[PDB]
Amino acid sequence: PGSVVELLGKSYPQDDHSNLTRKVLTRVGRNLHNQQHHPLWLIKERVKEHFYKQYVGRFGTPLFSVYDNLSPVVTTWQNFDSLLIPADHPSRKKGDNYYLNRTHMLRAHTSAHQWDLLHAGLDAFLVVGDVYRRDQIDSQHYPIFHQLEAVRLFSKHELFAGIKDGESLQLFEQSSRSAHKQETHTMEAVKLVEFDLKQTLTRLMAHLFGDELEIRWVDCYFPFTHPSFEMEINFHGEWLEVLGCGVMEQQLVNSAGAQDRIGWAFGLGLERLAMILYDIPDIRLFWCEDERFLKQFCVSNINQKVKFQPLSKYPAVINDISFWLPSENYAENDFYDLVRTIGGDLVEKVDLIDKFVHPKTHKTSHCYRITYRHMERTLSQREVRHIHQALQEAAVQLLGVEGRF
Ligand SMILES: N[C@@H](Cc1cccc(O)c1)C(=O)O
Repeated sequence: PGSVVELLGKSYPQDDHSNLTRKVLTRVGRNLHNQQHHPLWLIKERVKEHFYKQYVGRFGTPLFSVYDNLSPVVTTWQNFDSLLIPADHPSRKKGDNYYLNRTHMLRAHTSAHQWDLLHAGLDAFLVVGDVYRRDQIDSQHYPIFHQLEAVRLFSKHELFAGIKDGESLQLFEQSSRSAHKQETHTMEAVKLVEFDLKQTLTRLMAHLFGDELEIRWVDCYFPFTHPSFEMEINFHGEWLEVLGCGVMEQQLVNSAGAQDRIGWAFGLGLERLAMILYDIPDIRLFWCEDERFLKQFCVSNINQKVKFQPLSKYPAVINDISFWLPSENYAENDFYDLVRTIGGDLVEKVDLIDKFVHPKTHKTSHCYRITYRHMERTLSQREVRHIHQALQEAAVQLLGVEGRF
């Protein structure tokens, strides 16, 4: 680690929270979602088209202003507080986030920009960006991914525009929160906003995958919406969630300066959708510069349905690695970072196969299985060996583990 961190021309005093690895710094600024012909970019464009064309189609729909080049550096106030996330909420753990320090971090979700954009008076906007999270390692997790956010506000008169005695209906009231609504909302209002959310997302999803796909709404919870849903798509026989969404917490919308609006919001994972839409097997492919992959996304128009042709799958080399955790100083995600650093994209997955306490010493023992498998070629036993030992050493030097091997 170190003393100061310097990012995009700015300086961050380091502290008890800071945990940014250099490997990750190097991805910042890369902006794949603004990269012409990259699948993430393509999805972004297609989503953008849907809203503009949905903005011409009907007098209802507003203009969504699009922000796809905001800096991923934000304050914990933006990323958490402004979205009502309690101080003790697990999503804040040092072990799950990349903190430049106590006050700044790499945003963990594009929702970190809602308050700012809404405070700026906006009513409908999209945000698209690289987000950052310390998580596990497998073909479906990567420390960096991309999200597309959408917020849409409604005025009273707009929401109830199409009815008889309309203006006698309201957005607000003071009842109690239930499973179906916030305390300061009318069920009349919540029902129409929720309908609008689902319909938009459904039309959109249907734009992207045609009238073929199986979706389902799932009731869930987020501190910044209520009610909230995850939308799942069935793919390869499994219900995968591809987005979060719901009716915006009114205190959020009020603290931004629009106490007269009711809104929905959603956040969708670009990679997660891309992998389903194009049958892309491993998240790592988004970052490889192999033409066998990238070329397949060069199309004349963003609607020219691409036919993703899987690359060959190469053989893996598997190596276990065990060791003793420092005396109460350790995070599983610490190790996964070290594996990202040393093994880079050579690593396909890391499983924590074994854990146990030694009676005599009270020390704890972790054993992990590392699957080395390169997306573009056969890995030689020799190269894996070297990498694996380097990992072994590094583990000891940096993580203060005792090489049990
Ligand atoms: N920010 C959440 C997804 C989400 C949920 C609800 C509303 C949003 O606008 C976005 C996440 O990253 O998981």
